[PDB]
Amino acid sequence: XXGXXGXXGXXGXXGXXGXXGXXGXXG
Amino acid sequence: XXGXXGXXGXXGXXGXXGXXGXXGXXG
Amino acid sequence: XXGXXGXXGXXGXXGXXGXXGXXGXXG
Repeated sequence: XXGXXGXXGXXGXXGXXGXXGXXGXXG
Repeated sequence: XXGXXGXXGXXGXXGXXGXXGXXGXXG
Repeated sequence: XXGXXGXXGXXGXXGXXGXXGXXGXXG
């Protein structure tokens, strides 16, 4: 019995940043 | 024995972008 | 055997935005 499972993990991290932009124009 | 674990992984990526914005007005 | 792994995952998303700014002044 037992065995199986394992694998997966990794990926994760990244995200964040985004937002800002807009303004400009005028002058 | 052994077995279990696995799963997880996925996600990650994204981030970056952001910043910029401001300026505009006057003229 | 097998077992272990798993974990990681999550994060991602964000990015986008940025750009714009600049312009303004004059008038």
